[PDB]
Amino acid sequence: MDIKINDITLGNNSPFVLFGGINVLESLDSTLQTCAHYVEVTRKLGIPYIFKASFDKANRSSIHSYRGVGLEEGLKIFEKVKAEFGIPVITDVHEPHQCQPVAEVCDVIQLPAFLARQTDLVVAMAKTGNVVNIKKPQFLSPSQMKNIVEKFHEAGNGKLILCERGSSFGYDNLVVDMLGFGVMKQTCGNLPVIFDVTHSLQTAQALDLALAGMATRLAGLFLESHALPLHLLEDFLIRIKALDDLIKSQPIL
Amino acid sequence: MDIKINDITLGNNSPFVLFGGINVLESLDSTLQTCAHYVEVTRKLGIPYIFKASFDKANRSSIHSYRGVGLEEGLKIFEKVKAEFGIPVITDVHEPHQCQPVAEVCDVIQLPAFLARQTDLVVAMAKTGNVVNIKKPQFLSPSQMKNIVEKFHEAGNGKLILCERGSSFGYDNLVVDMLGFGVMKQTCGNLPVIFDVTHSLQGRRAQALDLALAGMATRLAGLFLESLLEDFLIRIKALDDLIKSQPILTI
Amino acid sequence: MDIKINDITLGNNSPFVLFGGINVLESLDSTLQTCAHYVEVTRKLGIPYIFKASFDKANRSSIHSYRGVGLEEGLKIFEKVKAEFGIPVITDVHEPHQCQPVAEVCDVIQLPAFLARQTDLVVAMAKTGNVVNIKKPQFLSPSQMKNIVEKFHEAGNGKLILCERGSSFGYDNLVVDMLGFGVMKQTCGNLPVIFDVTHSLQGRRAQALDLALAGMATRLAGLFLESLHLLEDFLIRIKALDDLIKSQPIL
Amino acid sequence: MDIKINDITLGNNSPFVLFGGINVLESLDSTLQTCAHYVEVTRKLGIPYIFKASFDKANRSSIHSYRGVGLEEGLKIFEKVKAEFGIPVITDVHEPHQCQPVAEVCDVIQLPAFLARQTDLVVAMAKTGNVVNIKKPQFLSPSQMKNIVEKFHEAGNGKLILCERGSSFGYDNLVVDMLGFGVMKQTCGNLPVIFDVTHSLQRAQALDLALAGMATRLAGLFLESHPDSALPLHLLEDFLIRIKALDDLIKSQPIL
Ligand SMILES: [Cl-]
Ligand SMILES: [Cl-]
Ligand SMILES: [Cl-]
Ligand SMILES: [Cl-]
Ligand SMILES: [Cl-]
Ligand code: NA
Repeated sequence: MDIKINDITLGNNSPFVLFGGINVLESLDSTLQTCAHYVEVTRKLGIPYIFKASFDKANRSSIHSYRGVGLEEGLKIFEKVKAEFGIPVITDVHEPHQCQPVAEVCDVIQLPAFLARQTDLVVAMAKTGNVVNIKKPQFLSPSQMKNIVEKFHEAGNGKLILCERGSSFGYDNLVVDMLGFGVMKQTCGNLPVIFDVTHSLQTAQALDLALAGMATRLAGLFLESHALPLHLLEDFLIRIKALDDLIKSQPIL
Repeated sequence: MDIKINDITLGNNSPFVLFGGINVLESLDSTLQTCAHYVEVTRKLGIPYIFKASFDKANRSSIHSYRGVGLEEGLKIFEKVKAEFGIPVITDVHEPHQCQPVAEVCDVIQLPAFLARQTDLVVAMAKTGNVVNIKKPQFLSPSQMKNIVEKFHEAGNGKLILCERGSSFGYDNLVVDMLGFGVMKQTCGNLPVIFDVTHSLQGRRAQALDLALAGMATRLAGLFLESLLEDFLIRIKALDDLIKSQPILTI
Repeated sequence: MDIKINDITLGNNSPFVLFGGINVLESLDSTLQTCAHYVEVTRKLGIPYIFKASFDKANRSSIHSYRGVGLEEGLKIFEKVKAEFGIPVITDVHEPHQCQPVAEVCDVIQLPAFLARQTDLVVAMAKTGNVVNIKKPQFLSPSQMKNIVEKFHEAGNGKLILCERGSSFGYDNLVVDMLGFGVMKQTCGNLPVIFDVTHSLQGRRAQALDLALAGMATRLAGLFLESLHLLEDFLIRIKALDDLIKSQPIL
Repeated sequence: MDIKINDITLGNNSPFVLFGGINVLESLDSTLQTCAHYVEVTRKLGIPYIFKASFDKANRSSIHSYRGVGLEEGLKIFEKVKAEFGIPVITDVHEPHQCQPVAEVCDVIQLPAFLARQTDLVVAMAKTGNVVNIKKPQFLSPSQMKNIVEKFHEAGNGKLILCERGSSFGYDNLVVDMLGFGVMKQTCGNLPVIFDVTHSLQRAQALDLALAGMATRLAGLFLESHPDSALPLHLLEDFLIRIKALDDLIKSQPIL
């Protein structure tokens, strides 16, 4: 199943879509600057692009840690990103009441991995009618992703993206099961599957891991820069596009 | 560090406390009925008991599974349980705004494992000043509990219980690391540690018994059941009495 | 099923047997010194005791590294231990050809965890007719122990002990699944199950104590270990817990 | 670091080498027919090819399932394969005494993963001076491979290949950590790294896993087929076409 996001066709047999951006919104000017680098690089490379950022870091290690600009500022910054660049955007939501107002602005709304079993958040997200990015919890097997998809379907929203971010591997370490992509395709109605390489690394390896995941034939790549050094983005993406073009050119089977 | 909960002393050197009850509150009649059975068994063996139920469960098996009776009626039911049986109670909260009114009634407030990192909820819970049960995520190592504890401390509350529920072991399976209890005690200032055996298992009674006995062998403040019962508790109490009556290793 | 080893009765509803000694045999006199200590401690505590040692270090730090006394002298040393102390002994074997000569001297022959699938070693060990300790591989599920037991049974030996030594938990780490003990009993015909706490352990004295206590809480035939008076402090506590558990009827 | 195996160059920057064959040597004529198919397909696609089989499978499903033709007959069969097709061969050894006779015939000798820390076998293998394929144990981290390599180096052999076969993931299951390839390259002096996809499993799965691995820039791919977890022999060509496509792309771009 493909999903149209404005003029972008997102699908597991379509050219890969870059979901790219930053950890958290910090100011308008820094956001616009970073986003302009992404747009410029992806435009020239011919890669469909969706800008990513959180408006709030809800689970930092200290109650005093900087959390980003917050929701009201955040949606103001997103509105300007959309106006200036004409691209879709994606952000995460942490509380049910945030969903509809966030969804008025942000094209794709994201269910954080920790909150996949917050059933009222699922319901509130589904009710917006927006495209949804479901972050696969590190504690959830690829065959059980269907359980989350089921909930969204029962709540009336079938515009769902499945986002790999690694699986718990002993303590304080993650492993990406390259077979999980295919399991998710087979068991969740071939919904778009994307790969968050950035959060998968938590514990030069970013390129190798990204290439490996995209070799399994995926709708998109999800990443953050500062995270990849921003100036390496073009060279990084040249590689990814080379591999994606090759895989997508091969008949399935 | 011990925590007084009404007449109960909760601590890793104290007789173990049983936490148990029902999944979600339906009605006063239904609640008092189940609570009465736990109360009768625990009173028969002299085991301290805290009744558990959810008034509004956000982590449900299905979208339309009953969440519980809700805040207003749920707290009335809890008030009744406390009055009738003279026991403390425990309930989970998932909304920051719910922490304060819940804390007027519920002796212990529980932080769901999936929300254990959610700063706004932690702060809202801390600010109640109530005893808090921190459920350890299956994806967090025991040495990361100190960070959650630290956030409660920042927000002004040190009346904290750490609750083991298992750790992710490949796909689907949970394993309980018996060494994790000690790691939590050493890094978190010997706070009360309790063992959620029921959720550690995601026949079944025989499994639960072995696992409960193994955990309680490590010297724990409590045992947590979302869950015959007399036979089980006799065995737990026997082991717990033996263990707690011996001094900790000499240094 | 119980196994008689001289006058020791080994089984899951009998008083636990200690399997203890040293990593690798180095010299007769240090061997006799160490064995003397275990014998003295276990005797005065009333615990049956089997002395353990390897005649060879199969995985060595360097290709030049020590290695141990080797089979020839190793068996000399075991002969003297048995003569001096009148106790049974246990050693591991790594090559099928070693099995019959080692079994002439050593009461229990041990299948190393990493060789548990070496079918020729399995067969060679079974052919000796000796008591066999099967070390559970750290990759193998407890239910799959029945496959190794089956091979020993087809090869004509049912005098088998199953030995827990932890399961792989991410990289460079082990966890002991306390539910595995019961699975092995249920699926392998209640053969004796013992717990290698030493190798399960990927301050640390209290870790080993907690872990041993948790395992022995599941009702086991024995404990396998290596070593101010820490052995007796440890064993006093293990014995007290084992005595309790073995006095309760099986549920 | 590259290794020359007859006229094949094996290395992490070279066109991938296929290490392909069967589980257990059972026979002469069937072995030759299977090998002939591997040869025909690999020659058609221009892919360097090394035939694989065990003559003595020590890890068996039952105590009396056939171990294989054994040392002397196995080596005779390998000699015939080499004579008939002009290709190198690879086999495994489980005992120090087997090392010399096997190394005299076989172009690569393989250290079984479960034996990879057995110092006596490591030394006996090293001292052959033969090219060695070291299977990474499923219970061993990628950063620990340098310790096996060190032991080979101490015994005088540096012609070493490191072979991924997955890591233990919960019970009775494996996952392939795609980051481990790079860890092994960086910590083990960029020795050739190869990927045993067959034993990493437990197929469209085989193809996905193989492509993911080869995307990380590897010296070779290790697999088994069945003449009628092993790939169907008649689908070999389609499979290798897809692998070759990705390998040729990756290898044609400079490392970033
Ligand atoms: Cl994110
Ligand atoms: Cl997660
Ligand atoms: Cl959890
Ligand atoms: Cl092989
Ligand atoms: Cl292995
Ligand atoms: Na050779």
